[PDB]
Amino acid sequence: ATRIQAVYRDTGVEAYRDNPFIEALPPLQESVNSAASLKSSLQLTSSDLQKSRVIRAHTICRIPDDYFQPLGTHLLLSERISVMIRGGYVGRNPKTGDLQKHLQNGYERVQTGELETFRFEEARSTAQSLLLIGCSGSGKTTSLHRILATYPQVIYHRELNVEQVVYLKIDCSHNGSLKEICLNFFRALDRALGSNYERRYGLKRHGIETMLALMSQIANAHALGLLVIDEIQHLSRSRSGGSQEMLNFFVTMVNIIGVPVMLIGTPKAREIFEADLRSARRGAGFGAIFWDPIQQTQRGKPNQEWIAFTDNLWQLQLLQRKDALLSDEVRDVWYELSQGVMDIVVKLFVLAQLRALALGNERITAGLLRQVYQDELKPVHPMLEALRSGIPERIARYSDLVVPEIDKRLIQLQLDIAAIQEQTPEEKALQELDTEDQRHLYLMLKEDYDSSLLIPTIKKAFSQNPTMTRQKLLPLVLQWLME
Amino acid sequence: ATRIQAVYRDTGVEAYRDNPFIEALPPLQESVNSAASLKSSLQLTSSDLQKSRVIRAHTICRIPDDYFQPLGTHLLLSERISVMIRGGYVGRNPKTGDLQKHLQNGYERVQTGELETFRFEEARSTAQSLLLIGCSGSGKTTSLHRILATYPQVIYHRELNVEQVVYLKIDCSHNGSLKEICLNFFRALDRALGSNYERRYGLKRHGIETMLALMSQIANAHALGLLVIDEIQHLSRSRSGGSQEMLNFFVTMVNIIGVPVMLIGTPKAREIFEADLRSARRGAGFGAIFWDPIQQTQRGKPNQEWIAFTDNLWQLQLLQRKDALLSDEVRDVWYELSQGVMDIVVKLFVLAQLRALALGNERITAGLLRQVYQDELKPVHPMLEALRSGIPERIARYSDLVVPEIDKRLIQLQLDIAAIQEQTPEEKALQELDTEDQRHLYLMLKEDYDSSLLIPTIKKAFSQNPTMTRQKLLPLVLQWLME
Amino acid sequence: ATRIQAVYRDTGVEAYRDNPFIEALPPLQESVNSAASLKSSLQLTSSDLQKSRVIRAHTICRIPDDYFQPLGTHLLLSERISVMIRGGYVGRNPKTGDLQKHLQNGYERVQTGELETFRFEEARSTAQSLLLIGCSGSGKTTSLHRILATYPQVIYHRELNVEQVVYLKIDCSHNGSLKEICLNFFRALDRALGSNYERRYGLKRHGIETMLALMSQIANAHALGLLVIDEIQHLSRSRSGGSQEMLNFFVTMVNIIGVPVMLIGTPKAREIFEADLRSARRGAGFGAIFWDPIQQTQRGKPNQEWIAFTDNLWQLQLLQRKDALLSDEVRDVWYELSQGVMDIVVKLFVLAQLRALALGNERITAGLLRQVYQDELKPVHPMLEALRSGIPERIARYSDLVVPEIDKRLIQLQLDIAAIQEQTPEEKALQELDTEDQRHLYLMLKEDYDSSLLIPTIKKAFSQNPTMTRQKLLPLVLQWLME
Amino acid sequence: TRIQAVYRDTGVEAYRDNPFIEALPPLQESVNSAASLKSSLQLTSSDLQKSRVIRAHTICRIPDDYFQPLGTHLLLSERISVMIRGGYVGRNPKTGDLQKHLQNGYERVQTGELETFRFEEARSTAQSLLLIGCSGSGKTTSLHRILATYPQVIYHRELNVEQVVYLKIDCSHNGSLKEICLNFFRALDRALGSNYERRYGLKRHGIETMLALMSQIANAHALGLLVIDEIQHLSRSRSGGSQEMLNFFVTMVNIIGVPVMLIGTPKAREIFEADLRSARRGAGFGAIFWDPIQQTQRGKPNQEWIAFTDNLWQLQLLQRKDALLSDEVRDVWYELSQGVMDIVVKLFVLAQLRALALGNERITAGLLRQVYQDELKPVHPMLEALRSGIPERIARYSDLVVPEIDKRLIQLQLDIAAIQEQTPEEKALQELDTEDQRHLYLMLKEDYDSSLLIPTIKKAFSQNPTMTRQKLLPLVLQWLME
Ligand SMILES: Nc1ncnc2c1ncn2[C@@H]1O[C@H](COP(=O)(O)OP(=O)(O)O)[C@@H](O)[C@H]1O
Ligand SMILES: Nc1ncnc2c1ncn2[C@@H]1O[C@H](COP(=O)(O)OP(=O)(O)O)[C@@H](O)[C@H]1O
Ligand SMILES: Nc1ncnc2c1ncn2[C@@H]1O[C@H](COP(=O)(O)OP(=O)(O)O)[C@@H](O)[C@H]1O
Ligand SMILES: Nc1ncnc2c1ncn2[C@@H]1O[C@H](COP(=O)(O)OP(=O)(O)O)[C@@H](O)[C@H]1O
Ligand SMILES: [Mg+2]
Ligand SMILES: [Mg+2]
Ligand SMILES: [Mg+2]
Ligand SMILES: [Mg+2]
Repeated sequence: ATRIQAVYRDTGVEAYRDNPFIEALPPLQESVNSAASLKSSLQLTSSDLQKSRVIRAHTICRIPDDYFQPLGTHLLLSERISVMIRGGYVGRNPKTGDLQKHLQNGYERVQTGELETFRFEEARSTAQSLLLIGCSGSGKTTSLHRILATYPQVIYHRELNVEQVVYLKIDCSHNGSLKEICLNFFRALDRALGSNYERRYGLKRHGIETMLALMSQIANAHALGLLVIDEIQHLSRSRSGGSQEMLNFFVTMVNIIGVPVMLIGTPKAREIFEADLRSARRGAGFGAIFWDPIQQTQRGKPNQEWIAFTDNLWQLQLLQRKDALLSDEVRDVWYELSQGVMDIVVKLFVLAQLRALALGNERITAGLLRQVYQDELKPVHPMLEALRSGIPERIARYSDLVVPEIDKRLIQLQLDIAAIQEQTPEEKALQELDTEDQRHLYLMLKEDYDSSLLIPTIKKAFSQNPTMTRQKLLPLVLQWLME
Repeated sequence: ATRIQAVYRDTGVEAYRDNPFIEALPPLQESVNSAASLKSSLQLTSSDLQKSRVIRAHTICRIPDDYFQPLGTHLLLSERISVMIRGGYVGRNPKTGDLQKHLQNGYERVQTGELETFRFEEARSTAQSLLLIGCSGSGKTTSLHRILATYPQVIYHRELNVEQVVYLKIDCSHNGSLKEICLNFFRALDRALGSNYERRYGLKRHGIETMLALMSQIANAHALGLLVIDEIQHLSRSRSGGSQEMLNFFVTMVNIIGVPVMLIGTPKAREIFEADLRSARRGAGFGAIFWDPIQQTQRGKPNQEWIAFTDNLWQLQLLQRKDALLSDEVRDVWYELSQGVMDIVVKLFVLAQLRALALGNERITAGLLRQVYQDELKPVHPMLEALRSGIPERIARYSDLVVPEIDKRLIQLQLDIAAIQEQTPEEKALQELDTEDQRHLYLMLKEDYDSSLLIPTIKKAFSQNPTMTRQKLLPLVLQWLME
Repeated sequence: ATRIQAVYRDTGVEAYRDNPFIEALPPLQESVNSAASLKSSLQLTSSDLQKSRVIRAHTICRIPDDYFQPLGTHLLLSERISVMIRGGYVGRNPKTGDLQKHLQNGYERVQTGELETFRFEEARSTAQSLLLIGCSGSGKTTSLHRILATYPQVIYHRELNVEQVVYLKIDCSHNGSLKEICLNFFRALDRALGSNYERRYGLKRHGIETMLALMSQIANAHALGLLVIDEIQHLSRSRSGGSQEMLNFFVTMVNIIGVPVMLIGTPKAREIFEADLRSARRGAGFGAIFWDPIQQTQRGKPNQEWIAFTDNLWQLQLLQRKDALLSDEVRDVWYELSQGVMDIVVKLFVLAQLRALALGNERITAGLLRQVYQDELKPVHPMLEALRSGIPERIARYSDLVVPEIDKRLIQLQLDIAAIQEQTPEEKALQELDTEDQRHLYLMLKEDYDSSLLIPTIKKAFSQNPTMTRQKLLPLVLQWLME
Repeated sequence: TRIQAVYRDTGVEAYRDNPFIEALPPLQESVNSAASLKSSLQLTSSDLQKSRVIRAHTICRIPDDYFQPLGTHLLLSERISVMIRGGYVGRNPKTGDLQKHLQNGYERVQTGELETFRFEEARSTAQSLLLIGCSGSGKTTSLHRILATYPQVIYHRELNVEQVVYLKIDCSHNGSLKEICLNFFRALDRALGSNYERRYGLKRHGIETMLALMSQIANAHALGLLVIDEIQHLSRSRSGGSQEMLNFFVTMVNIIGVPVMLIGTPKAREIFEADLRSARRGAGFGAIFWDPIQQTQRGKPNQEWIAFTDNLWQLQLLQRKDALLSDEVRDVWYELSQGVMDIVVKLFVLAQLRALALGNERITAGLLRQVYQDELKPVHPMLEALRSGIPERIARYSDLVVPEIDKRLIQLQLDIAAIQEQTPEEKALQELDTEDQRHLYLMLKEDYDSSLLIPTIKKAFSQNPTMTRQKLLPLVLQWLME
């Protein structure tokens, strides 16, 4: 964001009494009511129903990028992230103007023997950590770019010159080499503040240890609040080095830097972080958070969350004919097919809608859902089979599965509907004619007479009189044409 | 591109309310079917092919330069242009204060208590920089130079003192460097405005980083709508820093200016952006639409696009003894020799027609098309056969291949056609005929009967009316000759 | 941040005619009476002698910051500021055109018969730059902040859409660098106008030359009159660079911006510009106005400015036992203890009364001046010894010291002067009298006649005739006193 | 000055198809060549009745904006025009496809048809002009205004050449020969927009490497001239002597074209007065010597001196302005100044600047003598050297210049402005002679309106000669009553 100037509020918690950093943040919110703040959806009216199908295709393909329904887990995630972001500023207070005289007076008093004991310097260290482990397509990056986004970004302080970089989010590289996770940090920080940390610290040839030590020198001047490392699966066990080297790099990174680093990954990456007790102890600073796909029934009774989700997204459909009441057969087959993962349901919506408005029909049917499932979900069937089987031993084997290049498929469907339109009514007059002899006659007789009687008279002459040659058609055609 | 005084009206959507520069744009409601209104096609007359081979040659020569068939994909591109020009400027409203003022006011509201939770979402609306990628010769330049032509370049405002440059078309010159793109951006802006800036800006003391800021100042000053950086394929990657640094230049350029920008390139130039767009990030920007050649069959059915295009080009040829219909074998050879790209299609059709006129046999078939392809279209053979091969790696190898100086070859062959002096029977038919009016009688009554028994009987029996209509003269020829 | 609408007033000078930036400025014709309109002083009443000691001390505390004496140097500085500001605008006339069009037209004419001769010079007016050099404490800042406050800061034109920023001021800080001045430019511009230039064009990654170009074009987008840089001494000689690099940067800054730029410097800062000041060329500019301390000995006669200043300041005293007429010795001694630096003139005068209010008798004597000099003038002892020595090198090298933290000393003196329990005969004589006005007769008559029987006589007279003023009573009060 | 090129033909046969010469201002005859240099101040009649500070400010700008072209500026303008327009004929881009012509000549010369041919490669040397004259005679203000008729830069559309018509270089107060090659780049990247200083003028390069780098740049841009000014300011011990400073301006024959110009004092011509080498190359196009104006060249006084004196007289800003110049004042100028340009205008400016301070408001010969003896003290020996007429003394004292007279003008302006404070009511204090009167007034001013304090105290001291301070007060109050 931009340099939002600080406006101070007094948090009721005693431990945050004097910090400008904690008091410049948005106020504490109730965790029960904080879930409703994330909700967002598109706006629909009755006027847009009767519109060209290209604009409708655009406004229904924008659904997955602008629809977000808060779930049960969002409240816990928001609470944990708030505690992490506001609990790492206690030992990093800036206002210590009266420290020298206090410490010197205590030193004199304990030196003369008047005082029994005194504590000169204590500042607290070690950085908390948390991991958010879940399967791909479960909304770990859609729901964490909103909970983390209700906060501001870089905040300037008028009295000091420190700018409080509230958060920073980096993604791991495909090759996963550790020299690029320590190098994406500089670019992600440059794109926020607007500096040249890359040229000064990255292009220069420093070792991994030196480049890791320089990170804590620019993560201390600008009071970083959080550092989230995403797509840890790509870095996990790629061409980066040994597993011991990876684990020790993460341990040393958590130790050196003073900010609450968070890790996100697929359950395949759980095994490396449970390698030794040191890494498990450091990573599980606030326990662990695991994300489970939605079940159709909570405990025997049907899931209220499932009904609410596939009603609040059901009512977002844009079709000529749409029934408000959703049948239970569609719901049952939908839980059978999509298995509850959040990424596949919205893709099923958009794909089925595009195919329906391209094939002419204006209703979505369970048969259409099955057809789309067999048509354009081929790469994800191993993952969905693992989910539906209920055997978790090899779920992590296929948990990395993503639909490849689905966006280009969406663009191809949009191109197909745009190029197919609804019909070609201007060429229906030519479509009435079925013989090439009649086509020839119309072609030569196009300029002679108006097109109003070119089709009907020729068609009647060719139909009422069954067979003849091409040459003898024209005199009878003109004889009919005069009257 | 002249000076039009701004006139205001009401928009279809309230989201663009009261913005002066958006309102001054041409209205959106009247363009119900812009594809039909953009269909430019030269129409031949009944008797323009009158003993004048020069006129026919000029008419055929004008076809590659003055033929435009709008497909259904151009409707999608027009919709994207409209969305990008009308939805990416809502932030820069001169009536309101600024985005920063709104963000700070919302922060004050949420800190005080009036507003519950402000969403610091870095409000930028769409602001997506489309990446238009297609094979060379597909018609991208000729499509964006005509769809972006119903918009006046400079709409004027009298209330303020700002000139609105609605669109600016930048063409990257051959063997270009990374500085001359900014230089000719300035040149095009001066040409479209009339105020020089290169004298005080285009000085070699400044570096490329300074030119970017000087560009950003002018861009924010005039509130320009779109920027199109065309022909990235023609630049030189040797003089510049390289592919890795030009990507940095591009991302800095799109990020700093803040206006929507579109890039036009070849699949070979995709290699520059492969490192960025292939990364899984919906927030990374650089959205793309792929220009694919139209195919004969998709899912086993013949596409009507090829049929319509071939028919439309078929009715616009001038040949004395042409065949009215296009054979299935002829279309099969067309697809086997062109494979979908359109630039080779029009040049091949024109060259085949003129060669058939020149060599004395006028009927385009597999043999004549094969001869003209083996005689003139040999330099373009590699890529045409490569697209039939269909290997994606092979296409980008020779994607840049364009036939050299084909306009010079066109003028040379036009000069060469004048070398013929032999007389064809239609010359005798049109020379032994006296008057201007009766000339089309031979043209439209040649198929049924031969001229030797045609002309005497009809010239004797035309004496029913001294001023007979050429339109009304059909029946006598057929009815009085079979007797 | 003043926001005044412009109104156009005609100017009598021929060269100034028809220019809409110079007519909105305050009229030149009023300069005759505006030359000496800056006089200001505190007002003292005879009733302020009988008021309480602490509030008298508070009144004396405000002597330095509300007393101003116009000298001969302020006249010259005001004339030069007026000329520079109003003559740097003649070139930039937005109603007829710029320089380049005129030069091109003149060259076109001289290439033909018309306009036999032309002068290819520039109406640059030397781009006036003033290097105001003087010893610290001479009173430069608090005169440039009083002769530049008469002009409205932001004159806004409504026919056009530009804000005529008549003057903009840049200040310096401790241990400054070259880039800090450039950022302070945008800081001051945002403080004045209220725009947001700093956040979107004051990024940390920009170099000096890019920042210089950005400054040059932004200061021309808004009509700017003057760029004043104050306290160039505080720039650091180590972190920014050597003497040559600062000189080169300042020369580049003056040359590229275009508007007149004024510089405020100390004799040590003159060492930076020794090279260009020695170059006897006035085309570039860098004319120097030399501040000097107030020198009594002028052409073998005390400077009438010194006598006027010292008498005006001496009438501003509040003492119960004050001496009426200044003696030659008492003024002379604090002349050699003042050295003409006027900063340590008003400081000594305001400290003398505050110390004498507690040291004993209430009279400004030479001894208390001497003890103040030996006690609280320690930092500027070598300042003044260099000044009395008269060696140019010693006075040049020994400058910049400013007697830090006078405020704490003054307030401590007020707290200490509060706690005096003893009442002098002057103060205890008050309680015997009753009305506050009637002590005026006592003050007029205490020194010349014995007061012990005088004050009963005052009671007698006022009690005998209550309802008459002091002036009516005075002759009869005297005749009762003596006769 | 990036002026685009417009070509006009010229009457000379040698400038037929030359872009560089035809893109220049047209040839101007001898008559109107001097009228374009003239400049004078306006000084309308409304300026006479003004404030003294603004009038002194206007007076302190007469030398800056007053130029009277004499009879010796026309010759210099003509020679500069010939020098600029004659050094381009060998550098013109008017060359067709010479390869075919040269090959044809080569094939024809060896078969006996043509006896001889000419395969030309290089032509012409650098013309040098040695303009030397006494310091203070005006060799720079009479050169800037002559060069100000030509545009500095010209841009050609068909080609890609920026014809930098001239370039002026200044020498430092104590500089070697290595500080003349840095000034070239530092002035060329200012005349144009470039960065030659940080690219070519490094520290590693020697004198010869930079002197050879200058030629490539002076031929990339068709540099029409190069003026080196104040050779006198070079130090003869930091450079090498009079044989490494004489050889350095002779080795500037290797610079292609660019007809250089050298300006110096008759004591800096001792560098070139060691041989004919720079008496031939340096005097390759003449050697013009400035001569101060002589009052009587013939029996009749010359027109130059009287015209200059009159046209300087008409710019007086004085309330009591003398209508006509008198003969005695003119003779005083000629005796005191001896014809030096920098001294006549300086005497006039300082005289009418002191007239304001002393309040006389008239220019007198005694005032001229006073200001000459007061201010122009260091440049006396030059004046007696000129008066005696011995060339040795004149050459010995030809670097004498007034040191830092701008500062002296600043204190003069300050002194004029310091007088301006005059207040009528303080004439009471002037009337307030007796200290007892001051004591009485300071006490009694607040009691009664200050209007009648003056007459009351004046009457009190007039009627009674002496009395104690105490008894004066009842009588003063009695007078205030009546
Ligand atoms: N609660 C939700 N409601 C609606 N859509 C969701 C929800 N959670 C996730 N999605 C959708 O899932 C899609 C992909 O999420 P993604 O970023 O791939 O998560 P992850 O990276 O953890 O797999 C997003 O486009 C988003 O629209
Ligand atoms: N809609 C269209 N109808 C017919 N021909 C077209 C159409 N669009 C493009 N073309 C053909 O494409 C050719 C120009 O292609 P061009 O725009 O240069 O491709 P690129 O932008 O890849 O270089 C023209 O000769 C034209 O005949
Ligand atoms: N002409 C003046 N009239 C009245 N006070 C002055 C004058 N010049 C200086 N002063 C006093 O000197 C004090 C310090 O001046 P300062 O701003 O430090 O000057 P500088 O910045 O040139 O050192 C101010 O408090 C001011 O009251
Ligand atoms: N022909 C002239 N007419 C009027 N003033 C002149 C003339 N020549 C010189 N001056 C005055 O002499 C002053 C200094 O001359 P300058 O050329 O600097 O001396 P030098 O030739 O020694 O460098 C200039 O300010 C100018 O006003
Ligand atoms: Mg993810
Ligand atoms: Mg193109
Ligand atoms: Mg100051
Ligand atoms: Mg000189």
